[PDB]
Amino acid sequence: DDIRILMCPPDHYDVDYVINPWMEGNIHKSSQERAVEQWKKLHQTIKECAIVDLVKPAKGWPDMVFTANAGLVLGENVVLSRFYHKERQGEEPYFKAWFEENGFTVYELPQDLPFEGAGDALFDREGRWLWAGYGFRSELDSHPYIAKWLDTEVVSLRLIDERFYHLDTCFCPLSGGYLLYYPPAFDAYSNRVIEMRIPPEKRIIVEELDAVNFACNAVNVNDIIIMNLVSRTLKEKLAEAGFKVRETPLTEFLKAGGAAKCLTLRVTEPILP
Ligand SMILES: NCCC[C@H](N)C(=O)O
Repeated sequence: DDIRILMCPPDHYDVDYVINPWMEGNIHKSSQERAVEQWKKLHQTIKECAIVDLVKPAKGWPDMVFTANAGLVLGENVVLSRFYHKERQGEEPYFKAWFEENGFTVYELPQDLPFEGAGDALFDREGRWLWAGYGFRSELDSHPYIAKWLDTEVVSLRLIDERFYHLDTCFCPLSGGYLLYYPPAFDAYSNRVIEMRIPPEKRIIVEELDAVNFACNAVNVNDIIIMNLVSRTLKEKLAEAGFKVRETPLTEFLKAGGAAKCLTLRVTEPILP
């Protein structure tokens, strides 16, 4: 029914540490005023397509803007993220409070078992299974917990490129059976697993030039796809598949290694038969 997306404004946003390669050399290189403008434009674009809910940002946790990593939602349930890095672990109580205040039933992993939420685990849009990344942030051993808690098949995919350290930076299930992804971010076995399930006519394969601009980090609502700047080649492939592309600049967030999809969490994920 209704589609609702959770975002968190950049009131306290900065690059203060280095926990992925995009952040290297970028400490205090973000413009907070430009980040506000970019986030506001993204917020407006998303709000034209879905309801947007907000969680108040916490000072001292600049990556809280990246709500995709708050947890993994299905129905009335959420698996709360347990961050790999101490630099984001302080976001956990704030996200937990939002989920509890908004009526979700929260599952929590053991403190020593990292898992970084929808940013690292994305449902097939027909609900057939959950694609779950591992290799840099989420632990493979977390996947059976998610499978049981959410009663879903989990298809584990191994990330091999430190630039593409969250599943959502290189992999984006879309409506209509389509999958937008960057194959070199995955090992050979994981590519074979993807290929077994998604036939060639449903694959929208990005090249490295688009991948490094976070083309796969896209927000898809129905036939609309929202992302950072991408090539005309990719835009034409998406248009041929039936999608309406909306671009909005996110350079200040790429300095932290995230883009449009990372700045969002779809909190209405229906359970489908
Ligand atoms: N999904 C984007 C998260 C970006 C953040 N700086 C991190 O390294 O977790």
